[PDB]
Amino acid sequence: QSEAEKARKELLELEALSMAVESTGTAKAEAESRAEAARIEGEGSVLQAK
Amino acid sequence: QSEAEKARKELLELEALSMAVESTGTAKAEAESRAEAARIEGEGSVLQAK
Repeated sequence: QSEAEKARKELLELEALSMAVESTGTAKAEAESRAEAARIEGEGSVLQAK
Repeated sequence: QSEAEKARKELLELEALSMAVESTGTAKAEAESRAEAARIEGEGSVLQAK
């Protein structure tokens, strides 16, 4: 079980990077889509006010 | 499982870009259509007021 845990430490190291990528991708996508839609609505509202 | 996670990290990297594209496309389309319709209504209302 000591050697099994020595390898399992490395697996748990790699799953950390996988979970980091899988969380930051969802966060970045859902943020940037709403930022782009807000930019479109603002640039529209300038012309609508004119 | 360590090597399987080393490849799964790369798959999770690519799915991030796919999810980013799939979210920003829907956001950009639904924003720009309403911006164009608002432009049409504004340019109409100028002439209607004249």
